[PDB]
Amino acid sequence: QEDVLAKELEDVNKWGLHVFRIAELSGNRPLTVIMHTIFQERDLLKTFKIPVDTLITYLMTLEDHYHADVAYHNNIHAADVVQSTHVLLSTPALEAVFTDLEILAAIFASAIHDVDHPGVSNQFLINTNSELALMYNDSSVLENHHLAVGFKLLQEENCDIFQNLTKKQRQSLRKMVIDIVLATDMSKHMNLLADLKTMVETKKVTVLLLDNYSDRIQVLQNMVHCADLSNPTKPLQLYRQWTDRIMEEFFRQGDRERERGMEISPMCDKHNASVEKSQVGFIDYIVHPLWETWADLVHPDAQDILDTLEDNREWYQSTIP
Ligand SMILES: COc1ccc([C@H]2CNC(=O)C2)cc1OC1CCCC1
Ligand SMILES: [Mg+2]
Ligand SMILES: [Zn+2]
Repeated sequence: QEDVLAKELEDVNKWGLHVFRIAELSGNRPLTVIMHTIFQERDLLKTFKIPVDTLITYLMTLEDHYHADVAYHNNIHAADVVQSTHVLLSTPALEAVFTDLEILAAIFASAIHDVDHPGVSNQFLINTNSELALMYNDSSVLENHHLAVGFKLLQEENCDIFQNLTKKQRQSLRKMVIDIVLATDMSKHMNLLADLKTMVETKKVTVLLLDNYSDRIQVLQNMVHCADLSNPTKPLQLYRQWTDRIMEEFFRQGDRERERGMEISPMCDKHNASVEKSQVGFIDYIVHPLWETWADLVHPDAQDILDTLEDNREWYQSTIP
């Protein structure tokens, strides 16, 4: 079983990694093994003097805080976003662009980006006067929570993976991670995309030229947001599994709403839903506009990813008539 897991992990640098198989082969530890593999591949343990035992202790602890009974926003999704970010970071157009600390920040942010997710949306938490919404004043409720949990867990016994970073490095990484995870709030999508389009239009090359730090964090924010919204760009057998999972989570939220006498949110009514039309709409209005813009920034590095997205859109559309 360990040999079979080792075989699947050879594809860690490839779009379309069999992440569900890795989750099963690792004994429900996809986040831990994928993060460990990526840290080794990028030589991050040596660069930041991270003890291996500390890294594993932190990762297992973090993974434990993803909920086992939430269909989509679980440790498998975290592992997938981590691995997807890892691939985007290695795009030829961005070679030598980011510092080792910026790379560490992006991968760490991806790992913690949805930790302790309850399987319901920010709007649901707000509308139900939840403890989380009261704590966070209705603003990036989940995302603020994911960050607080991810950082707080570093303080557990033998969990501080940043113990050998300088004070300056820890301060910088903390700010970058906060800026990145907050950008995963799906209410910020339109502003994030508008800013990304402006960067494409004012692009300078010779490899992308991002001498300014404010431009670099903006690229990392969009990168992680792309990874978060990468399901429809993956091979169809993976994409369909992600669709099944998000719909299960949405339908469960709708059951909670219906039990409370609340109006059922869009796409959350199992008795009145069109999964296929909803995926086509999701791609057309959100995912394709985002990915076409990313592809333009790194042209032509992401062409195969965009082609797959387009093929998947056509497939889902073809099932409707
Ligand atoms: C695989 O699909 C999806 C994958 C990811 C998301 C993110 C944005 N909202 C979330 O809760 C997470 C939505 C999806 O589809 C939604 C729109 C159509 C139905 C669900
Ligand atoms: Mg999220
Ligand atoms: Zn996510």
